[PDB]
Amino acid sequence: PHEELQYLRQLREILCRGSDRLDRTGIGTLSLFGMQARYSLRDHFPLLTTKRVFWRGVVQELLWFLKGSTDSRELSRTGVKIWDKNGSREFLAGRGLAHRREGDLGPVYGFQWRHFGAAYVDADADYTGQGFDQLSYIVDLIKNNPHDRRIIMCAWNPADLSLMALPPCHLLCQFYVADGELSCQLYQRSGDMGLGVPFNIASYSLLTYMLAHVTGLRPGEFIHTLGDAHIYKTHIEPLRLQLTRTPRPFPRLEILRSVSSMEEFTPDDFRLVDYCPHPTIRM
Amino acid sequence: PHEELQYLRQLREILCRGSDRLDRTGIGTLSLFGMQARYSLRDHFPLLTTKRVFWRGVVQELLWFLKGSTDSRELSRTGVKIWDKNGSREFLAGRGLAHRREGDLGPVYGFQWRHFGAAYVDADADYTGQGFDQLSYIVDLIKNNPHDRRIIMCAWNPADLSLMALPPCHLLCQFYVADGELSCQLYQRSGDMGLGVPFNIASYSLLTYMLAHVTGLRPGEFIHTLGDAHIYKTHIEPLRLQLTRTPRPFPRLEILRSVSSMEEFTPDDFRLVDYCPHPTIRME
Repeated sequence: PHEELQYLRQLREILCRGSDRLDRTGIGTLSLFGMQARYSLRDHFPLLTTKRVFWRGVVQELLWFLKGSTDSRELSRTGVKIWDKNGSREFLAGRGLAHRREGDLGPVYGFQWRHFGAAYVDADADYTGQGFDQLSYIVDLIKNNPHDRRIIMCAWNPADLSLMALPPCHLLCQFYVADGELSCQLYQRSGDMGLGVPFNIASYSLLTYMLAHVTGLRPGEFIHTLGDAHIYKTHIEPLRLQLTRTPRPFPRLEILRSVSSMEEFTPDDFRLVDYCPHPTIRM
Repeated sequence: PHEELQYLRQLREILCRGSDRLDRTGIGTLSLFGMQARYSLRDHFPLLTTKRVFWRGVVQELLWFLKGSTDSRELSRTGVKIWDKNGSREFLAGRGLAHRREGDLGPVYGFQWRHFGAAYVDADADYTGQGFDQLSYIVDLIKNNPHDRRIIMCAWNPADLSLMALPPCHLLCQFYVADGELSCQLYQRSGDMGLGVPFNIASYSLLTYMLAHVTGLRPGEFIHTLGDAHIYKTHIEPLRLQLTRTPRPFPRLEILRSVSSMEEFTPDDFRLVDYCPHPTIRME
């Protein structure tokens, strides 16, 4: 069976028996708690096909985080605008962080991944040698102690939450090596099933391809674990449309160059082969 | 189907198609990566029955960590010795922590839960007001913002790993409120299927009962998610024995008085009703 049917079955389950809840800000969702799906990375790349996923954004966003940036303006300069709302002075003001220049997202993914536990100043500060470099940590383990059970990169630092533009939805990823293959499990505390989750699956599957490439392994499996899996009520109609569509064969992902470090990738290193999605769906 | 069959199925799957791998310890395991099981908490308590689980240790250990302790001697004094080997001066020296007094585990669960991000000194230091109190954080959300999607307690701080007697296997728990019920998901990076996982299920199910009680909710479900789920090769024969056993109906758990704060529970407050397990299975 097509692995995309896991995601579609998750949508169906939430629509059928999801709890209807309002939060303190007055917005309603349907949700279920606790889900898991598995996507093979071996012969294909799991970029969903029942709608067109924003691959250009997936790639630029991940490279942006990997270099430790917390500046939405540097992502925006690449042509990808998905963090620009969160980096705006008016958004930051709304957060209670008015003391900032446009673009300064606070200690979000890039900072946590490369400098966990360091003292955040701003998005222009030099944090070289400060904090715990989780990316270097996991690359070393995959290379030199691949069977280790602590190959973890974590983005959740509760002491830093009040400084973040947004708290991370992707709390941590764990990696696993067996029989020459690298697998990844993501724990996602909150899954916006309509707008986010297809993009999220692509992000961590890409991360796994990159890590496998750098470490001389082949991609194995991506295990997607969800906490609060939800559908915003305004997304139900477009998702009803999506659910009428039959999945097409997943594309393949090729890496065009020998790359020795997780920091040396560029967007043009990635060749996506035979991606033929159904049309974009605006949620 | 009896919910304990999930755990037994996971054992069978690991034995059948688990990867045979050695660690840096040289000790071999069979393992699989990525599992999930669900245990209802509404009408029973999922204390496993195909072997006798150490309930008294479950209760004492959880209460010890909730109060923020990192002192294995404080647990030992209650009569529960499960952390004594890790808190011994011998083990700690083996870890490169030879300056520690006996019992000083470093910034393990108790410290992370109550003082995340604070600078660890030793097990005797007063950390009042230091770090992020995640226990107070989640209790406040469950009470006042129950549909929030950030009800999380996390024990993984990579910056503190070198100071810990042992790295935590239980990385985080997330809570969820619906229909007057409190549910919990545990992300466990490493599951010792033989010695640890039945005990682990009980720990976080108990935590969920306690939280539900303090916040005026009923317990819902416990969702157990595993990363590296493994069987130690020295555990193969005792687990093959366990697999020949049929689960008995789960016990029930009663809380015997009104408790208004997580820090106020004592082991006196819990009554396990109709626990009828198969005999204890010892494992190396």
